[PDB]
Amino acid sequence: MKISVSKNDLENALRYLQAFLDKKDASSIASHIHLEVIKEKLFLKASDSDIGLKSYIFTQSSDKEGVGTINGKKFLDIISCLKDSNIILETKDDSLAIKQNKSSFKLPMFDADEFPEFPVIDPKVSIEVNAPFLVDAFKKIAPVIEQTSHKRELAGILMQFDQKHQTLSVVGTDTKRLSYTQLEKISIHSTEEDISCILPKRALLEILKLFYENFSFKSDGMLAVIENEMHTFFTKLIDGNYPDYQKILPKEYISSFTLGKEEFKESIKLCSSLSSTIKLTLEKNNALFESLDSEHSETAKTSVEIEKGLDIEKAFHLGVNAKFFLEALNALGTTQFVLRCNEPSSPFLIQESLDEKQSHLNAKISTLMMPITL
Amino acid sequence: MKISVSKNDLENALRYLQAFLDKKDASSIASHIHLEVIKEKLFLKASDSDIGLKSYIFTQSSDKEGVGTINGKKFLDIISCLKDSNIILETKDDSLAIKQNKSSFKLPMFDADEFPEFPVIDPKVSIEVNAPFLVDAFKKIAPVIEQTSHKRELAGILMQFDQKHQTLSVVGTDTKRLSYTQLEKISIHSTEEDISCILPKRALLEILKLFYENFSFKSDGMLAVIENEMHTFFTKLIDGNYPDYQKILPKEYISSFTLGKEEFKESIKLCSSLSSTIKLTLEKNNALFESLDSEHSETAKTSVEIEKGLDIEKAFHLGVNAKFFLEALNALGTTQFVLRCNEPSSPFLIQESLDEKQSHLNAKISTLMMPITL
Repeated sequence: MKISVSKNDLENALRYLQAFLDKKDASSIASHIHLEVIKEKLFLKASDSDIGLKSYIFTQSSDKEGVGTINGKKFLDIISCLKDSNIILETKDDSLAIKQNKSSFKLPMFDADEFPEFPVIDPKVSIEVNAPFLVDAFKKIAPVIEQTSHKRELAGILMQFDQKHQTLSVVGTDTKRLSYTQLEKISIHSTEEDISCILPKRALLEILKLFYENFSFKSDGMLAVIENEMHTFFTKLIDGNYPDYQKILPKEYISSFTLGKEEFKESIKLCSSLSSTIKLTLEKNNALFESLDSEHSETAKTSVEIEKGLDIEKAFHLGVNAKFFLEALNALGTTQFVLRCNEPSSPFLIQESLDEKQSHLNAKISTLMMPITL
Repeated sequence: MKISVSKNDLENALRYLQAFLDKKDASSIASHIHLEVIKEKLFLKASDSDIGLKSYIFTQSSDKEGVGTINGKKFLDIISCLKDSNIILETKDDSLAIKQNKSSFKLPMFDADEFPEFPVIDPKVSIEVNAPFLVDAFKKIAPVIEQTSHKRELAGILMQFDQKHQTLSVVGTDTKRLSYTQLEKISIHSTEEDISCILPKRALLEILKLFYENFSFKSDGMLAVIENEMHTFFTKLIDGNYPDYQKILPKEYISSFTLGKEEFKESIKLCSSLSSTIKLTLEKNNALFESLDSEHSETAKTSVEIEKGLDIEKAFHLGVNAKFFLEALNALGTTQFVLRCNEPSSPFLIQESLDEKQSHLNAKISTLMMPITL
């Protein structure tokens, strides 16, 4: 091959690709990016059986078309050390030459025939995402999912597509808490009325780096493929049978309290200076927070006034996990939140104020958590 | 005790003290700060046989004088979670109560009688530092000193005081490189005409966090004590007999080249994308840099034009350690540097352009390095 490219364009493409390389063993083609010049475009890809990214940039000049490979980490280290002028890339034999003015480099290429084939699917379901609601949901739900979850299907996020009712439900859970959202009025094309894709957490995190809005999401039940103008990303899906969250959501809630989000964040952070768990006491015009989990003779307490009185006769006590409660509040875009409760020994809900109100750009995440006893 | 203090004042004092606590075992008094209220001042200290800091802040109100202790990490975690209003601190029995409005905390105190005594010295040497030259020297020399240097006295920085000639020499070395500076016109008070203090690296690093200028430095040959208005710091010294750097500095240099600092930094960083060592070739109007240490079939090269010709007939080749060379340049405040050379197999010097010129505020650091062969 022989081309010249913009330094910035190349650098940016290389940064995105770093996360799809096994960088530790440079002698393996898994540490390499595959390169292919084609009619005024350079395509860069890094792939394996589980995950991959294909990107392109435009060439500033193109002289000779072809394919090749190069160590992705070294390539990026080199480029990030160069000036902002254009970079000439040119193969020699099984070596890639890189030149910019007085600076020149060589790196070994591998046999491109060993490079994994970049899959293509024939999609069973597909959507066009024209707003940030989906990545908004991914971002807000991701904290509840542990990547090394020793149970296979909880290690990922669930995308449940309802062709019939044009809804996409997004769910994450570890076993102590569960966060979900139901996205309405989503134009779903699908061969079946119901289908569920489980994205590995690792894939979820890469998706957040690559995509925001104006992308397509397609899947054949085995791989999910996401594309916009510059990128094609894919991931293997996790086998199947995500627990149905709908069955373990409580039917009713005796108590629903509208409370101050930032005051609760501040008060919970404060008590977690000495504990992981907190005792919350709600009264008509007052919220009290006490460290619960703290070591002997270490105590942390605070309270906040509640101006618009709660519908409480005397006092409601609820033991909570401080981090989970904070992360539940972190996931909300409202200044106030609703806490829904029943018995203090039973799971409780945290959601946005006016969660029922419909929006378009953003997702509204609800979180169900198990309480701590006493 | 019973006092109130400014939240910011307290927080800042606590941050400085964190580094003088063994934080991992909270059950040990080594994790605690000692507190003592005295006539409108609160003193906070953390100390051991080797190192310590004593600080104070003014009290906003004082009601009851006394002493006590508290876990430094927990104390800071609590305070950093509070609002900016004043904080009431008040003992109860062997517990410290902390209150700010609706927020209140308790932490256990230990028997203050176990707390290490904060040393005082009768100083054999003393200086007043009214400019940043000393910490400037510390900062520039610190990178060449390895803290876990398995040789005892190279693990610290040397302060050599010449009462006679009113000079303080500061030196650091690992065995491959040595950096030094001679500070002139320093008002030294001392019982002897010559004395040397070796500061442990750990102490050096804390000093950089605490002090800049307008402080005193005193020592009794065993401890060094540094004080300004707010702080008294001390460290144990390292036993003695720092190798005399003066004997291994070359007498003369055949070649002295004035070169571009930033161009050399850029060119060296560039080649170190693929190597730790670089082959430098100086010609009359050109500097060439080639990766030396790089793996087979990985090459990095660049050059820069030298407008004001060097006094070279054909070409001078010098193998260098890239990091050491960069750190040598990092230590210089000039846009140009001088490289002094002799034989390519013999140690060479890097110093500021016009190193001989005298300054007041800043230190001028020179670095002697051993070359790499071929």
